[PDB]
Amino acid sequence: SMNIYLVLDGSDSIGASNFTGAKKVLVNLIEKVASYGVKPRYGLVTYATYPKIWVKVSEADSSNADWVTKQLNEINYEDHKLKSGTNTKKALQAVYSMMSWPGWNRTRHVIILMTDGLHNMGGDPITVIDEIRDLLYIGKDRNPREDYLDVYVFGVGPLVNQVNINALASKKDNEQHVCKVKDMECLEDVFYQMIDESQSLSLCGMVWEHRKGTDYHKQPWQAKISVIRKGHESCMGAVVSEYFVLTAAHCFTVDDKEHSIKVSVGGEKRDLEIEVVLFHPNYNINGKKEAGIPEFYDYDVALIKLKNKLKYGQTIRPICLPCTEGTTRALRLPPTTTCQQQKEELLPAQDIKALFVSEEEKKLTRKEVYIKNGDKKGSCERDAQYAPGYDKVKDISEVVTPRFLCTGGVSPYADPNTCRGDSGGPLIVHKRSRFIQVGVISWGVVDVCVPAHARDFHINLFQVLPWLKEKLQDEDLGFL
Ligand SMILES: *P(=O)(OC(C)C)OC(C)C
Ligand SMILES: [Mg+2]
Ligand code: NA
Ligand code: NA
Ligand code: NA
Ligand code: NA
Ligand code: NA
Ligand code: NA
Repeated sequence: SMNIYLVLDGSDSIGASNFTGAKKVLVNLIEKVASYGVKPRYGLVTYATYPKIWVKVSEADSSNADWVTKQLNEINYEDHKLKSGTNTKKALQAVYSMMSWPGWNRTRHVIILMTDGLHNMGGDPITVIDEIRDLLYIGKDRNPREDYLDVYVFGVGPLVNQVNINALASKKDNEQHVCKVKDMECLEDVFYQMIDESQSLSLCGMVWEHRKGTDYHKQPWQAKISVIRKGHESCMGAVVSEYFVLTAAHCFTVDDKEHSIKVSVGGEKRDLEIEVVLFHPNYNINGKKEAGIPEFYDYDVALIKLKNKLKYGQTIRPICLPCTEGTTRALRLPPTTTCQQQKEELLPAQDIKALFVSEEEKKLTRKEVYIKNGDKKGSCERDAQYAPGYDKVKDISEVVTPRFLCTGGVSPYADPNTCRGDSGGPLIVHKRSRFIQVGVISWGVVDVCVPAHARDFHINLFQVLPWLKEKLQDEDLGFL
């Protein structure tokens, strides 16, 4: 159990712009905390001469991040009256009241005060902190229970009194509880002191975003694949579970032997050994030559089962898959959500903002593109005609089957195009600070490694769910 008390100074010394800026920090915090699957009870207070309580931890809705965010958004600087005064002592007493009891010992408390440190009214605020610690029985039995309280102070503005701010903040070894708001490094650090990573390792679509993170931290699901032959092939893939990596079928051949295939994840020097490669039963690169289709990429998906079971860390995590319980929670949706609903949410009828990862000279970069899934779709699909060996395809809708997603082009924006090596990589949708794989990079219209018809086609994972559900039925992924 965890309660987070947002206390924001709204007196004269703060000002409209910075008061707004302060809310932003709080809005981002609420958002980042929620993305970790954590649901604390929130307290929202503003203050000047007196405090104004906008949210109390006891309200049922206090634990609904969307609601609390809404409230915080509706707060207007001018809403708080009597700005001539600043009584931080009182503001803290309003927090006290929320903790006051007219399983208490198992609830953690985090106070986040945003002020410039200049209280010109009331007594010394430290008093209330003392009262609070007393109330929570902290620092009594040398069982201290120091872990149950955290007082963070975010100094707002240019004219801050560092002494007072330092005075109220918690004082814990190896930790920082004071941060100037303009300092983003400090604010970033606070977050990781507040939330326990360990509790979110089993979460799909998670990313450690800290500034010190590497390429593997930023793309934890990313898996590089090598095939030694003839020419050596290179492909990307995604970790979907501790035993499986999802990729493109055309990256292999029934002639490639298990041992000639190696997988690399998490920025590790070593390579991994696979047990077997599972191609989608319907994949047949030669099944449409007669219809004028040399290479046929319908159902171009494959699941590589590793010999050894992976362990999730900050450099190795699974990505979320369509229509699973992981995606529902990642999307913060009720347990009654359907596959169809997830689809309407992840893939709406329009230009969908998505991304894919590409290796650019040792470094992994994110390539933002748009999925033409609206009235601009059909147009994107037709461009397939300009593809090598497709100039005589009877009906083009025969190559661009109902399994493909279409990206690339000049509108709505100049999308970048996949390069040789990206095949098999995940086509992702970023929502609620989480990452959802909606496709598998399959093939492109043009080799741009540009023309308005340089398009890229991906396998819509929604169109192969029966297969995924079947092959991953034991990976504890909870498909719907
Ligand atoms: P993929 O790596 O990349 C295309 C989709 C551009 O293609 C095979 C030849 C590896
Ligand atoms: Mg003031
Ligand atoms: Na709401
Ligand atoms: Na003690
Ligand atoms: Na950990
Ligand atoms: Na480490
Ligand atoms: Na669920
Ligand atoms: Na669909």
